Amino acid sequence: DNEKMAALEAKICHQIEYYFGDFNLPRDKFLKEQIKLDEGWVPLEIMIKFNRLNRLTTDFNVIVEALSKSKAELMEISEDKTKIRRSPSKPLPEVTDEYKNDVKNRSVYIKGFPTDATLDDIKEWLEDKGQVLNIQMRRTLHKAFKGSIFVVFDSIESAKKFVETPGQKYKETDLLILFKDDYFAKK
RNA sequence: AUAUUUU
Repeated sequence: DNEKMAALEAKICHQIEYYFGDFNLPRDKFLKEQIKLDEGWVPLEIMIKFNRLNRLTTDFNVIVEALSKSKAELMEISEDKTKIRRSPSKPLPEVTDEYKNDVKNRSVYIKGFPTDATLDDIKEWLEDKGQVLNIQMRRTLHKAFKGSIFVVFDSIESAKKFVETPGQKYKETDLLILFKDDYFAKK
């Protein structure tokens, strides 16, 4: 049972580390604004408004507990424990031609998921194919899931491996997997 | 409707 508490805390850490991570932060208008207010610090009162974290827990003490154990050590907790921020010692990487070129080469296109599949279904299916840093579910202008996604792996090596494996299926349904740039070339 | 939500 104590195991479940560890699991919840590992998920809380992962979710918050995603919001403040290299992939999401540079594209997060709302969050980039909060960060400019009090030297990076964002009150837990605000953090609780984040749906995904909300679903995990809205309790400040749990969140702080979870973060204080994080292995990533990306986040910093204030003394009064009412706010958190990305460590000033882990600044965002400079987005150079090279950085972007590397990102594109680590991005994959996958088609074949059912329209009702959720980010959680997809995340679970992916925890066995390499370290994923971002999952983008492709939706219509009105937010309807198209069944296709873009995935960004931790490195071009893990992405290459994944794209190389031919017999992949989701809940025993065939899947079309290509490198993201290759997908655009065809389309 | 910045009432932005993997905010």
